[PDB]
Amino acid sequence: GARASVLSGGELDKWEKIRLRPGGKKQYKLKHIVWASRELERFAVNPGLLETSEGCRQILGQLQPSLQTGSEELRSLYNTIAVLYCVHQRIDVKDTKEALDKIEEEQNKSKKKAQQAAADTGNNSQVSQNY
Repeated sequence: GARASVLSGGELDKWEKIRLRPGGKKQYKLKHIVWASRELERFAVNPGLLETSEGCRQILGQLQPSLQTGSEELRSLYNTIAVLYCVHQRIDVKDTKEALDKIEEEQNKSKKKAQQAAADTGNNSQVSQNY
């Protein structure tokens, strides 16, 4: 994967400063971005969007609701992209854990604007209990 860089000289240094795990000590590497960039192309999405914070925000917004039935490929993508998006918004995370949660807080304020469907719902969906 080498169609076009995604992170800048500055973001690159901050990208390698992001830990993959909460307790682990393994930082992030291009292998993680390059992989996603070559993945989006398979999801009918151009890798030229990852270069812009707006592109990611839009990509994640699609996988978010797909997390329910998203194969491993979807998981790795969301997690990875999540860490990248944070960088584009000049946000420094402690790990792939605090990064995923951080994106939930910044989006929470947005969901409040479109929380008309969540409430006053009238459609009993299938209920499960298998963890």
